[PDB]
Amino acid sequence: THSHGLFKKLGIPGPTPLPFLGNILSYHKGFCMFDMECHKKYGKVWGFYDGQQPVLAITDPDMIKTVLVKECYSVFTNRRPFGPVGFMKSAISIAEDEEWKRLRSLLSPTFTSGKLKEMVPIIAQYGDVLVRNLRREAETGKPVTLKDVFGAYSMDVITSTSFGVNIDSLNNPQDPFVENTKKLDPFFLSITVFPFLIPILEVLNICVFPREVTNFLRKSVKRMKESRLEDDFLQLMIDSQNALSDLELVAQSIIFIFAGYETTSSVLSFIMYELATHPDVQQKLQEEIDAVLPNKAPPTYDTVLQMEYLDMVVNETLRLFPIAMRLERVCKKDVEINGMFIPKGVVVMIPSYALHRDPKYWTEPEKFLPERFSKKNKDNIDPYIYTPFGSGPRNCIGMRFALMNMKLALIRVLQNFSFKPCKETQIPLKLSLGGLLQPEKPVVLKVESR
Ligand code: HEM
Ligand SMILES: CC(C)c1nc(CN(C)C(=O)N[C@@H](C(=O)N[C@@H](C)CC[C@H](C)NC(=O)OCc2cncs2)C(C)C)cs1
Ligand SMILES: CC(C)c1nc(CN(C)C(=O)N[C@@H](C(=O)N[C@@H](C)CC[C@H](C)NC(=O)OCc2cncs2)C(C)C)cs1
Repeated sequence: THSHGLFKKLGIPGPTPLPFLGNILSYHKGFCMFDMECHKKYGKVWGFYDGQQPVLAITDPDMIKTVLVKECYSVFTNRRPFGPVGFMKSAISIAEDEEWKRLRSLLSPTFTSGKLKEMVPIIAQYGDVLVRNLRREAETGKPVTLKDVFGAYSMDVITSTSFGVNIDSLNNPQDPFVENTKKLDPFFLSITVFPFLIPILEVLNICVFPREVTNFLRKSVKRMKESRLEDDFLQLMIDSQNALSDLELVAQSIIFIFAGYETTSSVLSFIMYELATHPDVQQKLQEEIDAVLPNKAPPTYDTVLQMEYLDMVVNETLRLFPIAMRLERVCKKDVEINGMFIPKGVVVMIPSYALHRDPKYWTEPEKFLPERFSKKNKDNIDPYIYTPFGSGPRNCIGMRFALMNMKLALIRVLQNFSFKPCKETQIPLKLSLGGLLQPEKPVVLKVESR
């Protein structure tokens, strides 16, 4: 509590904290409404308390670039330590300082022109299977849960690539793999307040995903490595096992497996929601696709980057729904950035969801307006207000892979389907309150052959 004076003594505005809890009860809205409202109410910069942890929100495009780009290596290197993680301490996105840079540059040779282009023929094989699955159940003519169908696609595409293991989640509605992956939670509430508990859970072996999902992979990612040793990602980590170790290999894998599944299916669900409620945009895209890939022609690496309107659509959706509600860097030593002292131990927070919807930088910002991304308007958009993939050395390592993957899936779907809203379809869309940005009710849409 003694810490609740920090932003008072520093002269920084904010909702005043309750003992122990901090500003926690404000998240009853949801982490996105809280932030939005705080922006409006306190202007450019403010402080709040995650239980006992001070978090300084910043909005200045300059000050943002300083902490994300210019001052990353020296002072803003790490994210918040977030729960009981155990061996997942070694995962890239969870690692800190030295073990990070090592892991980061050991893995960033993975998503590069070369690699990407090499993943295309494999990923585009599961585009074809997405078309099939959609068609079998458009016959039904009954609302389709996009997330399901997108999920199974997402699934097949990461495994098959980063490893080289086609797992066929698609001829298989029934699946030994996805079960383990995806698994009003008072658990993160009790830690996010009381972090003095955290080392206790570590000793007890209690981890944020059971000795069921990991004990699965422990041996399973062990499984995918072994058969290989006879006659990419899984590859490049074996370059380093001659210095990437046993569980270090497995922990990168889970981080990838998750990101590549969960994020990729949510955005693609959100986009199709958009296209369906904006049939004009859906048409314009379906033309561009048809103009670029004529005769139902299969999408390729170079044809994807040719597609300007598609990129506009992806971007505009990501403006409205940035699956990561905020970016964060823990300040590791005292600092004076753009005339603002920030004490050691503060968590600096960039509120991506809110800035993406700010009057100041977006005219009619609730409206889905892909045209705000055309070559004409493109350059009037600050790269520190628009941050769906974060920025600087700790940005999203999977960006390029994510975009192309989504687009490949978008292309084939549109080059053979139309999507309209029906009864169950939630209009307008309502985001769920929790950690990740999700639609509270699933995206269900009617699908028709072309
Ligand atoms: C559209 C889907 C995706 C969105 C919106 C997205 C967004 C992000 C954002 C905003 C960050 C944090 C940037 C920062 O903190 O400065 C991030 C970090 C990261 N993402 Fe992505 N991401 C997506 C897909 C992926 C994919 C496909 C992978 C890899 C397969 C991936 C792996 C990572 C990793 C490892 C980090 C931590 C990087 C580090 O600390 O070095 N995410 N993601
Ligand atoms: C307790 C039992 C019933 C279960 N709860 C769940 C909840 N669930 C679906 C889930 O996997 N969430 C878990 C979880 O780890 N959630 C938090 C901490 C995620 C952290 C944040 C949101 N990061 C994050 O994932 O950002 C997305 C990315 C962008 N680029 C690469 S990844 C937790 C609640 C088990 C599944 S099974
Ligand atoms: C706590 C209460 C309010 C609840 N929230 C939820 C939902 N929730 C926590 C959630 O959105 N979880 C989602 C989720 O993020 N999944 C988990 C598995 C991600 C865990 C991974 C290992 N997190 C992780 O470490 O990502 C690294 C990054 C952090 N920031 C940018 S990248 C899940 C539905 C896919 C259910 S109950």
